Amino acid sequence: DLITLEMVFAANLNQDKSSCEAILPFLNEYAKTYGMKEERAMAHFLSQVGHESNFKPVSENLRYSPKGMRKIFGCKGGSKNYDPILDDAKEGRLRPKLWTHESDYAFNPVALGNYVYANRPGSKNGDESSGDGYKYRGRGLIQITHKDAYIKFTEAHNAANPSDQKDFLASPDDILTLRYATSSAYFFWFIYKKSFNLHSTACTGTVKEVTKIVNGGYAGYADRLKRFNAVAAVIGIDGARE
Repeated sequence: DLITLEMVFAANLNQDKSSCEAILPFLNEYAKTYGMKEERAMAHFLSQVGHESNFKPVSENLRYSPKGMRKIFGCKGGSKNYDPILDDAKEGRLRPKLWTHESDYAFNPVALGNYVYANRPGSKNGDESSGDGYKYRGRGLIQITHKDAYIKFTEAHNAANPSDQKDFLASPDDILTLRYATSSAYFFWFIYKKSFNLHSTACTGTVKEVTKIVNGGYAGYADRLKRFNAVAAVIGIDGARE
């Protein structure tokens, strides 16, 4: 194989061996069909996937308390503008129904997701009554979210795996299976972020630079680097100081 159990276990910080064993065949199947051949890129991929997911598929949790949903989804400019003391937005309520229609959205993942992800720019989600917001919530290993990602994953997975045609608009929960969570990770890597040259950057770049593309930021940077070096060691590749 291109990916051994020891690489996956190392990317998983030597935890949950059986989760690593369960996902190993899909990891190898889709590295072949999507074209993961380069070893330094693979070490970045395993370390980024391991940090995001620990190789277990995850679905976004949209069950929030009243204050919790206001903090994360209610304020213009995001949570940085939540005033905990006032339970209010510092620079304007972006989603005012989280205040006036509190009981409709708190602890109601379907209603909340349909409201807070409605009409998101670039996302192809329709309005609150379309059901797009909850339906295309985050799923996978590196989570993909919103209608646009599920369109693009459908086309990308079918292009790379023509003998296993799927429709993740019709069946979005399949991304919670190990098989299509793994396919979606490779789609993220090679297709979804192609315009940022994620794969190229992993080939000759830095953990920090890979992290910037994957995360849109530097969240969990130190842990992603720790995982990469552990993978580099098992492979025989130079580690990374950055």
